[PDB]
Amino acid sequence: AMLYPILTQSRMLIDLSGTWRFKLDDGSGFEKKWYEKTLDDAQLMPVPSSYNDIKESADLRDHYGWVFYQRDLNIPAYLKTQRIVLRFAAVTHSAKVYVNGTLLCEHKGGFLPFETEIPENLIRDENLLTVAVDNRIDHSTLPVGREDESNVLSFFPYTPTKKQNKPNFDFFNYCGITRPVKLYTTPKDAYISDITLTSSLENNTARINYKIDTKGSAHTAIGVYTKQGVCVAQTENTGTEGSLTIENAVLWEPLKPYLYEVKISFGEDRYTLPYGIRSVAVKGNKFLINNKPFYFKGYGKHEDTFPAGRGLNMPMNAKDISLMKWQGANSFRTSHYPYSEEMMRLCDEEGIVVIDETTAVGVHLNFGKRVNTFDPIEQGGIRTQSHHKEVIKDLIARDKNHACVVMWSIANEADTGSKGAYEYFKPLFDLARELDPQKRPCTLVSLQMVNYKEDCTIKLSDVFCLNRYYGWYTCGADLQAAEKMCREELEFWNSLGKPFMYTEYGADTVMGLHDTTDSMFTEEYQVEYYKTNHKVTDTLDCFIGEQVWNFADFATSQGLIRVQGNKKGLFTRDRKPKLAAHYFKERWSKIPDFGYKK
Amino acid sequence: NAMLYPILTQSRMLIDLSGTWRFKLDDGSGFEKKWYEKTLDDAQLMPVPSSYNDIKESADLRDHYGWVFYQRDLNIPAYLKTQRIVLRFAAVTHSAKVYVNGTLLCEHKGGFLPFETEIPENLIRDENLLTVAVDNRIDHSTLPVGREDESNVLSFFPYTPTKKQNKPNFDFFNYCGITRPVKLYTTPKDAYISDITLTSSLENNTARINYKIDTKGSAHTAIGVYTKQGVCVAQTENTGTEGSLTIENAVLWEPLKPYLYEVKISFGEDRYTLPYGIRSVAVKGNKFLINNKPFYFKGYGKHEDTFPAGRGLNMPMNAKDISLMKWQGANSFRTSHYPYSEEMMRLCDEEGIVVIDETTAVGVHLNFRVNTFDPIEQGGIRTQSHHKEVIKDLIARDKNHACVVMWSIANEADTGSKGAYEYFKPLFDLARELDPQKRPCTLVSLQMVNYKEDCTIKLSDVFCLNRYYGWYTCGADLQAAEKMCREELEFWNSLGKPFMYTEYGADTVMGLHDTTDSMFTEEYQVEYYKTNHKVTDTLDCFIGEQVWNFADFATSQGLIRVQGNKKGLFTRDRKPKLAAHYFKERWSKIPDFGYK
Ligand SMILES: O=C(O)c1cn(C2CC2)c2cc(N3C=CN([C@@H]4O[C@H](C(=O)O)[C@@H](O)[C@H](O)[C@H]4O)CC3)c(F)cc2c1=O
Ligand SMILES: O=C(O)c1cn(C2CC2)c2cc(N3C=CN([C@@H]4O[C@H](C(=O)O)[C@@H](O)[C@H](O)[C@H]4O)CC3)c(F)cc2c1=O
Repeated sequence: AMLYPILTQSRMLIDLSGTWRFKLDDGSGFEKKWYEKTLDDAQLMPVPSSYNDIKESADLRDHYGWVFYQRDLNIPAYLKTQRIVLRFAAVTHSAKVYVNGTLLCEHKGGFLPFETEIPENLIRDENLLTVAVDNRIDHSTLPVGREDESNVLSFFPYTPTKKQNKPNFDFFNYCGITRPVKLYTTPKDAYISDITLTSSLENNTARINYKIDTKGSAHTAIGVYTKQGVCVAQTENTGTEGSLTIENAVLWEPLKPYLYEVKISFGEDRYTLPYGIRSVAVKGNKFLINNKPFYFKGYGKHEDTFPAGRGLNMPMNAKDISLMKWQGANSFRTSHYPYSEEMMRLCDEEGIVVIDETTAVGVHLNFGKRVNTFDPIEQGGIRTQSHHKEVIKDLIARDKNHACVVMWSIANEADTGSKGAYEYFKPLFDLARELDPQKRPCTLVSLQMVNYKEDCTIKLSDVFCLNRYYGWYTCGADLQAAEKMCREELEFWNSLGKPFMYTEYGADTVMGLHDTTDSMFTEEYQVEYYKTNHKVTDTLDCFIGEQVWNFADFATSQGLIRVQGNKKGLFTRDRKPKLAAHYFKERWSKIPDFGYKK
Repeated sequence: NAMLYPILTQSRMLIDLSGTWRFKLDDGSGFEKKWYEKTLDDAQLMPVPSSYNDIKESADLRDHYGWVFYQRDLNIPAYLKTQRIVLRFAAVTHSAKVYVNGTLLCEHKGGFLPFETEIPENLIRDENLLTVAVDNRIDHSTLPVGREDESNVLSFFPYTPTKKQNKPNFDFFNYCGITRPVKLYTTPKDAYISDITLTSSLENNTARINYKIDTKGSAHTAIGVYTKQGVCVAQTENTGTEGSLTIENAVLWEPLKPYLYEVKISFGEDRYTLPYGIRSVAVKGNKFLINNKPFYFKGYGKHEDTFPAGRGLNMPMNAKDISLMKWQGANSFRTSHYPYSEEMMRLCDEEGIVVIDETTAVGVHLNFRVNTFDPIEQGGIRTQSHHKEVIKDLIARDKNHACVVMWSIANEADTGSKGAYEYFKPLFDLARELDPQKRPCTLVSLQMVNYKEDCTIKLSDVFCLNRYYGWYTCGADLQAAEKMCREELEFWNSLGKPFMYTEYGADTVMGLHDTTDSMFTEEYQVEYYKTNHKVTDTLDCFIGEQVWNFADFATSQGLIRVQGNKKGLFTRDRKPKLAAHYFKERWSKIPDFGYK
């Protein structure tokens, strides 16, 4: 369980972000136990941030292995009366946390939070907090790294100077303490550890079913307040499970959010949770939000800004939401990893719909004998399923109460058209459906493949989410051919009668390149590419959404097809609109959020 | 007045209140209707810390005139009330009124320096609302100065504006809001440290730290000095308020080779740790001496300016900017044209970057017929009183920084006109009185036809010149620029005191090129700098070069501003122009010490 740390009448919240000490591992940092003493001959590194782009050093940017972060932690002794917790919102990719040279916890997985109590007996007058951070990726990590020194994106072979991470995905491997580190407290004896809300609409009355997980013995009380502060439901001494009702409930709607304040108390412990009331259901070829047929308009994003890389950037989060409202979007996907809680909470407050995605990109070993992706671990297949289950558990545990989250994406462009794929994914879908109290739709995001009718998403998903590049990776500069090949395939998907959508489609576009005559990489070609795709999708009644690749240009590994990163953004990396951004502002201004295809 | 940087200690809580706050533009009725007494209704959400102007896509927000209201909930543990509870605002631009529940706690004027207020415990209810009203208006009484007609500082045909707008008397965009973090911190109620003053004495081959510890209440004082590894190298218990400690084996703080001791102070239960670099600064003859060695400034005037936060604290960019300056071979910058965040100052102490620390005094000029320094009752500028408070507050905040080597009293005031000396004499006197280290003081000189009457000559320890030979004069005639540059700078050189460029540059749009001198091109920017250097490299009293600017930055709109000021060596997103590589090469051949 992972409630978002907040300041309450019972909970201290102390942010440890700022300038920390930082040192690259030279192969001896664990042997010489650097975590037992002040880091020596070190740099300084801002926290939170990815550390790859902060300096000017290729050796820093392309480091392979561990680094050590460290700061002093001199906390008031008064807090020893409370329970003291160190919360790491995200550390990419794996972490070992030491206080005063004692290992307190380890974590695997770069994009979900973890915490540990500091034992009171470990706290001195002055303390050292050391975080060791591993950036290595392989066939057992999510995201998947290649183990063969080849590039996912050479014409003549060469021996690399140093060993480097080789991503099996198309985005730069930004690592470090990506999101805030905070110290918080709760009472020692009795405290709230999790909160689970679900809702049901009976005419204009909402029934909110709650389960409040707690530690210790005390009495649980829950209260529901309007934005303006009026109590509208209250029940006392309810224990763990229970329900309550709101008369004339204001529903949470895309672009028209409404959040109630849910105040929980358990003994001395107090926690407030914002909560929007809304329903999600797939019915026929319809994606129903509040029982109305939704049409997705938006993007796959990345958490990517300069110079922090993947690091939390709160002004840019507000800027990006403001740009999506300017453009007329209503939704995005968290490609390809869970985003910060601060973004998710802002989406709840601003009314932006989210497809929440796990970290499972690169689950594909065929993107001295040939190997199948989903062969036995013994026979060389991918080793990600056990961690994949943990990521699903933790993602839903973190984000289950968000009104903005309407669909879970189990993986991006895994090898779903090969043998064994169904056997790998069926337990993960079953896991997602078992653990989400709201029972939201589940999808996997489908790689473009020649044997698309063989994609196991057909057996598993509530919505078929397709990544397709008709006019870019195929039919490049032949948009007539693109239109015919797009129609041939999408008519197949449309004939299945279930809702389907684009979760990626686009064309690399360098701002400032132009031509009136179709030419790839120009601003005009981006627009023509999209016009050609919309000629097809606009005629298909099961096509219920368009999310472009990408919201904005972002950093990737180096390669002959990556023009200083991925250039498929509608916006540049500094959020400036290309021609196609204005095209979509016009297009989305004429398409309603509901009832476009009714 | 005393403004210790808030830190987490054994006796002090530190609660950061940054995040998403509610935000509402005032419509003229915000105070009349007492908006601060309830939740803001029909409000937006705004990140804190940040400037608010560029977060949305609204021109009316960006160009808003007057007040806005920020607000958040503040539900804190009651056991905090056993401590002294303090609300610290690191910066609110330009003026603030702070309310807790219905109650006005404080009001502040000056948009770039911290202020704080105790929260009386009788006011803290179970649930609390914190409201901050922020005024963005500028006039002849604010620093920085706003114009009080419809004039733009940057028009061919006259027109009536749709709405009233601030008219800056300065070349940067009027970014406003809760610029820097808002934090809640605590100290012991009954005995606590209010200020710490440290100075260094290097005479007789013996390095000593002199301390003076300001307290409230009655208790015993102790001070210890610790190396970076944590070895105690001097300590004394039950000490007086003032005293000295000898540091054997002292390592000096040097430009690009920082060393910071940790100075831990105890007073009763209170504990405060202050990083401290030991170094000397002095002007002797025509030399700027750091640790008794002749320094040559290499660097920039900067701005706090990033997209989309505007003036807002951006700590990843701070670290990126220092990395770029070390990559380029710079050793210094000036806080143009306002105090920067404490986070930047502290990072500069850590990284060995030398800082010229400047007040908010830009626009002190009414004639870019009433003269600037006429009597206030005849229309003269009305800033002198606030100018003293800013100097007091700036020195109180930054006095212990080793990186700060020089105070800049104003940028481009009307210092060649009648009355300037009398306006500035008390301010120089004040800065010298208040700085325990007695660092050099200057004002940054506007380019001016009667430069021999610049009152900087009568006041300043270092003459700091803003000159644009080859841009605002002699544009595209660099041979004439060289001659005009040499004529004036030989005058300055003949005075025998240290002098330097604090600004020089040429607007340069990345991607515009020409092998033949053409303004706005990347090549012209290089040639502009080559021409100036042809002259400055021959003048033995010229002890420093700070370009205008480190990076492109936002300004008001006008016919000569190409989406802001384009004189950066880097772009707004920190990419090097041709001239940035030119300077990396040049500054790699110029030593920090002993160039001239
Ligand atoms: O996708 C990859 O990996 C490779 C791709 N291409 C493509 C043709 C670009 C390679 C080409 C190779 N030839 C290399 C040099 N030729 C000269 O070079 C100029 C240029 O290419 O700039 C042309 O303009 C000149 O006309 C021509 O004389 C071109 C072709 C090659 F050896 C390897 C690759 C790859 O490995
Ligand atoms: O349209 C024109 O003809 C002129 C226009 N302007 C104004 C800026 C519109 C002039 C301004 C002059 N001063 C104004 C600012 N001083 C420093 O210059 C930087 C910069 O301007 O780049 C600013 O950013 C720094 O903050 C500031 O310290 C330089 C001297 C001048 F001498 C001549 C002109 C013109 O001639």
